Amino acid sequence: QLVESGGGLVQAGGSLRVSCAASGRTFSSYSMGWFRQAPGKEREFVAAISRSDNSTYYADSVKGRFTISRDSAKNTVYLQMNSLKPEDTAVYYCAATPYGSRYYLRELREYDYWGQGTQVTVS
Repeated sequence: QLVESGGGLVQAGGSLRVSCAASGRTFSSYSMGWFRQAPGKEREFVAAISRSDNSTYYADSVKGRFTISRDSAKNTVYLQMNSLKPEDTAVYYCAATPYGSRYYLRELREYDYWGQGTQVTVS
């Protein structure tokens, strides 16, 4: 079970942090990813954190601006967004995959559990 929080309206060039909380007993058996859907576009990969070694991976559009962190105590993952662009406006979904490999983390087809999504609107 996955629940996102922290969406909303933010100015262009600003920062925003969204979070995703899991079940608790399943925290250490699944890598966590973020996917987004912009108005009218296909949902796409954003970022992921590997359960194997806590290394993180980013889509070309966000690399350097967006970062993912983990708080194991709260069974929560965070997507920090810096220098937001109008093109970043989208519904952000968190998802869980049992794979640890970077090559699996960037693939929508390989995730088994999905959140409900949180809207991020960049003015």
